[PDB]
Amino acid sequence: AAVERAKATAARNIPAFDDLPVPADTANLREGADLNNALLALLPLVGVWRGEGEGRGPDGDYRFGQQIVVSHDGGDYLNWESRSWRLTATGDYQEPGLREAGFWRFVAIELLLAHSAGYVELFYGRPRTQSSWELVTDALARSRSGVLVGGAKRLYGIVEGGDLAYVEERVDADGGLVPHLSARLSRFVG
Amino acid sequence: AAVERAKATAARNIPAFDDLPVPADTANLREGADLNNALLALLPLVGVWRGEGEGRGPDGDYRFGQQIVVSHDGGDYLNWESRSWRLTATGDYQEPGLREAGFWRFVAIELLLAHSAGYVELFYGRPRTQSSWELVTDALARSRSGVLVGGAKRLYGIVEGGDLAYVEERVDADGGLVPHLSARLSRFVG
Repeated sequence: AAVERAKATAARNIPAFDDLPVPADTANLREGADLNNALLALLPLVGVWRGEGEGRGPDGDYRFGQQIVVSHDGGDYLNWESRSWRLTATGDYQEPGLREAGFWRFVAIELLLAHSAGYVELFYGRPRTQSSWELVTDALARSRSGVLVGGAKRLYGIVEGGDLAYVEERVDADGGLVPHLSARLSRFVG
Repeated sequence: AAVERAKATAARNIPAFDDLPVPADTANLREGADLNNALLALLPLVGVWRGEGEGRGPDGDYRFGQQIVVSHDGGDYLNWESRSWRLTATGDYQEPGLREAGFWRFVAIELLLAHSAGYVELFYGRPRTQSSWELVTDALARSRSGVLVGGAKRLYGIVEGGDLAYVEERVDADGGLVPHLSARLSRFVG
């Protein structure tokens, strides 16, 4: 079953224009531009990931679904996009959730993000193993209508079976990092 | 000829996954989720734009090609991606150029960006007409390996024939805004 799943995802790639003079974005390291040497520590992230997660809100815990797309065009960065959506307690689609887009660079890890909710964020961090990474917020800036937020720590890692798991903690008013989000996503592409 | 071009681009949309519970990203206001009412001032931007531009560098002026993708998923923001590439003086593909990704919001205009070169940027501004917009940098933050840059002013507008044109100025050391980039892009989608 595990060998077949890998075969299925290895045959896929993201939808992309094939008609530009620059390389098409690829989320499958079997296709497209060579991965830049700077990025080898991040190699397991490349792909499309889909699954569900759990968050801690004002009204208790809640469920969400999510897709993360991690691609590259042969440059010294990874393209990153995450889209989430709220699920009811019973697992039904409720409404759209948060979206973010940006880039990973490795040169120490940097994650540069814009958020649809109306702020930008810079994360800095380090690999913990060949397939796990830790990042912490170093800068935040919002637009006038943007949400008010605090710094975070994100821990990402490939877990047994190949899924991408993560935990995001946020700083509380009292300065302590507390649980905020967690998710485990199955590979869909790559 | 102009009616036929509009017909050609109106029949197209961006490559996108069609299998998620959230709406597929659309760069064609004839297809997909309703455009959020907050975004009507920005409506002419939605689409895929392709063309060439000119920049001012250390060694004189240079040419580049560019694609900008402006889409939405029914939320109160536009998705934005720009990819550029250097051209030789004679118009030949030279090497990849800069990439940025983020979101426009309208609620005053906000443009929130991550840049592949290693920084995040917040722009704030205002519509000048139904089809032109002005934005100025309010925040910049870089990663350790990121490029050193200064604030900019961007002016975007739809010009006669329907092309998207823009000018980007940067602040010089002496505090003056000077020409930096300009481009005129034809609609490819929408």
